[PDB]
Amino acid sequence: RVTTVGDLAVLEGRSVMIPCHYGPQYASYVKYWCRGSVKDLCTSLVRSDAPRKVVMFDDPVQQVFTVTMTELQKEDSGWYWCGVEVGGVWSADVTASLHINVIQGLSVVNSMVSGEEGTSVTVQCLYSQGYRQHEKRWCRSGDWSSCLVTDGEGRYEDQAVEIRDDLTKAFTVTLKGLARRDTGWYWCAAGQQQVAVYILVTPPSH
Repeated sequence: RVTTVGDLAVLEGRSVMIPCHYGPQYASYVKYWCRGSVKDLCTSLVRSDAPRKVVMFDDPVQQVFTVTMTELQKEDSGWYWCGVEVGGVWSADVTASLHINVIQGLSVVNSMVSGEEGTSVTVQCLYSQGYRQHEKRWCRSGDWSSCLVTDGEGRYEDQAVEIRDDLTKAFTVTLKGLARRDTGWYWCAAGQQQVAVYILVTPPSH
């Protein structure tokens, strides 16, 4: 038995850390990480016996080997396999697949953010590598003229809203003091890509 996580979606430029868990029989065998939709036609990318891009760490005591793939590119999308190198065992017992979809655009940590009127909330907008140099914007849905846009230093600030772009992976939008009219749909956006975020402002408490 070899098992791993379910299919993944990751923004271009980010890394993944994949556990390949295996049964206690397989502690002593070489572990490998394979790419291809068809196990019998796959290409080995890294092995646990390599002499001393992708990193492998087999931990027999925890009965898992961990595969790290860094700086993923869109062309890295596809099927991958955890494998144990052992002869004379059913291939299904010593391999496990998963699909990695490397995406270009934006995503959001939490697409529903709520807070009491008069308090502050933060939205964390994530973006893939191709948007590092784009101005970032926060817009109210339905209102083109409402966008608040970062400057050349990745910054926007007025009385109500601050945007801080870390210039590599994410920009945060801080709504500094919610009013109940702020409830509704918004966009994190860069270039022609966007991700929807809902803000729910709840009543002030006694």
